[PDB]
Amino acid sequence: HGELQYLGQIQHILRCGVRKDDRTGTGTLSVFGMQARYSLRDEFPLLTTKRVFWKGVLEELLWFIKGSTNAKELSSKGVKIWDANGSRDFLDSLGFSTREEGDLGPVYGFQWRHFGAEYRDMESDYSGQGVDQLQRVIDTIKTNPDDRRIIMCAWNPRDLPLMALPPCHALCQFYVVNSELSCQLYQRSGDMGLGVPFNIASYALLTYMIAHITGLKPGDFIHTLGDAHIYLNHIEPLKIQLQREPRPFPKLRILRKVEKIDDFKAEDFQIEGYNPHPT
Amino acid sequence: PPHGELQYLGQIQHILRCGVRKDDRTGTGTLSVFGMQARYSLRDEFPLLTTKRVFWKGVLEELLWFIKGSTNAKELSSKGVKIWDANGSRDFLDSLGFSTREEGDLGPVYGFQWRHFGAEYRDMESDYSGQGVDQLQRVIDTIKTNPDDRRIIMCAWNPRDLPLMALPPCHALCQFYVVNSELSCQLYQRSGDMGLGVPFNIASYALLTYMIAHITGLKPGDFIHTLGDAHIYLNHIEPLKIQLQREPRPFPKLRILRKVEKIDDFKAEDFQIEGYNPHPTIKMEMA
Repeated sequence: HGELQYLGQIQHILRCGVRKDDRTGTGTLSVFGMQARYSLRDEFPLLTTKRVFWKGVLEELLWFIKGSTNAKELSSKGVKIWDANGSRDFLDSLGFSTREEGDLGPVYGFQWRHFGAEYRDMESDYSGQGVDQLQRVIDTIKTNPDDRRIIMCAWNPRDLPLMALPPCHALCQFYVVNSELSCQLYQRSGDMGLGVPFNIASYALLTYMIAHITGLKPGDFIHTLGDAHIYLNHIEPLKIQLQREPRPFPKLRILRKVEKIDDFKAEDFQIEGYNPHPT
Repeated sequence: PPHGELQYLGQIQHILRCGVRKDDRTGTGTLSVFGMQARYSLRDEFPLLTTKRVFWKGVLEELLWFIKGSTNAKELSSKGVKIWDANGSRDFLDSLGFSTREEGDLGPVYGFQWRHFGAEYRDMESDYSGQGVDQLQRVIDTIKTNPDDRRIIMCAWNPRDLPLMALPPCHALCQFYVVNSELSCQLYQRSGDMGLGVPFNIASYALLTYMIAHITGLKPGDFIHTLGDAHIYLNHIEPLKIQLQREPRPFPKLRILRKVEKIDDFKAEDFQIEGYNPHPTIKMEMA
């Protein structure tokens, strides 16, 4: 049962993780290198032992797909998760005094749609500039499913100093066999308590989107971590969470036939039979 | 405490039982699993595989070649290591539409990406001094000044440069990690030839980790090997069946023979493999 991998990873960090401080100095238990496999066949891995912010997951992903790098554009949809990184104060602390509030720099949206183009600001038109990794991935899946190079890469060493934050999700790779689309994520840093459930849901959702566009069935999502960590103030709550028995995973329904990845709207998606334990 | 090499052998076993038929660019066909991970300890042992002799000289010369930033197959060939030659030949370069390119010029491959990520590639002989991001040195620097950092990444995967490369890199990126004065490394390898590539691949990044650990005054920790498309070629099944029958010998040690200050200063003679006891080399073909 898929959720047990996530719970197993939490268990492994609690027993075997080492004390390690972070950028803030708040401190973590930490393991380097982990891998879980979540099936996507007739099930969607939205974690049940604690409710995941589904709306956040879906809006953030649509925001990525539009190529936006404007925190305000996601904030308008009710999803505040990138606001603090776009605030006047946070931007100033990075030496970006000339930058408009909300401008996160060349993050996910830009990298996925315009890798290697020259970043100016969040409002600039980038049409036909840089590599549209998202579409090349869709195209390669359609014309040459056997290809071992189906990669979308958010890690851009040249652009790192211009970003409000360097991406947690360095890259993902897709794979096709037996009409099934699988995806593997390389996530360099994982907050196991707060980030990871949301992170698992994002890339599972991305895979469902691309599978729908390409006429394939969802296969596996493979979650690979670098620095897998639990914050010390999360140990006691997570101990409570480990006690709960997972309910069956919900399903994800895609409510109409959609032709291009850019056409997906939030209302196209329905989470069915989601039954989480209280927060 | 079981032998590290058993993971590699376990992965081969898993692909044989559970892998699915999947064709490649050549159409030769593979058994294939997507997503695997092994952990090889580097503490007083070096994971040079014993059930089949690994081309150690190749491993070491290739890595020094990367570190110099070279993208010239001829420069590695001169060291007795032919592994990149076919990808640099007039014929192979022409088949990719690179008719104007000098023989040996592999495009913006590992060396260029590690030392000059994001610079404009011209040719293999061009001077790239102070152009692009020197990922290799930034990694060394970050390890020294801020070991807790979760962004110690060296990335070879450059979407803008892909169409200019003779081959897109198998090793998309690696990440480093420090705790308790131990340096660990994880490799994201998008495609793995389990029979011919993987043992060599494991040895490269283990060696890289030993190099950086030496430069930074740290001890080797773990090497974490993550695979995308992990595959065995069909003409390798029978030879690998022979290999699975062998019992691993203890892993050799790697000695670094003098104190070395900067990663560029390493020479081949600085390195000694001690107590390596491989079984006789097995016969396999190629793509």
